[PDB]
Amino acid sequence: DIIVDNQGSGCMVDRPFREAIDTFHNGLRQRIAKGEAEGYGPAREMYGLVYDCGLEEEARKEIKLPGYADLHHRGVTRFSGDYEGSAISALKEILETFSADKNSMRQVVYPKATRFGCSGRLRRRMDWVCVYDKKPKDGESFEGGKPCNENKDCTYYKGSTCEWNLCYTFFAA
Ligand SMILES: [Ca+2]
Repeated sequence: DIIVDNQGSGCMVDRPFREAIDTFHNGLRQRIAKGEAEGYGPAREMYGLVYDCGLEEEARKEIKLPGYADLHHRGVTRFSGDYEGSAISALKEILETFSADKNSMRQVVYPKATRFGCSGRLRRRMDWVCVYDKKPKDGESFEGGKPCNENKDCTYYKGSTCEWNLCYTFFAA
């Protein structure tokens, strides 16, 4: 399981923060796909999120003007925390805490999202948002299909590569 990057240089965020948030996201999705994440239910077709520097730049605009991403019909998640130590270890922890927000995690785990980008600002407090290309609806079922072994197994979107039992596509629009 390795990060998949598209773009660019709206990627302003230091690699370790990016990879931390991406591994948190896709680590969870891959487990849910294999039906083996305590609390998330049966196996299903799951797309990996592509890390997208364009969506990271959108996340940047959403931090400095909330409401922006909704205008472009995007999913958004937010997480913050007061902290004192190393910035990076603060974030590792915040994500743990984040991962207990049933509401937030619906966007994080939505099987039909295919790309996202996050951004953060330090104020000690850190604030992050991630922007997602697809936003679920309230009550929308996430179950469906099977975890993929080969490309044929991916059905939600055209031209998907199955890897690490996650489906990837660069064209979901
Ligand atoms: Ca393969």
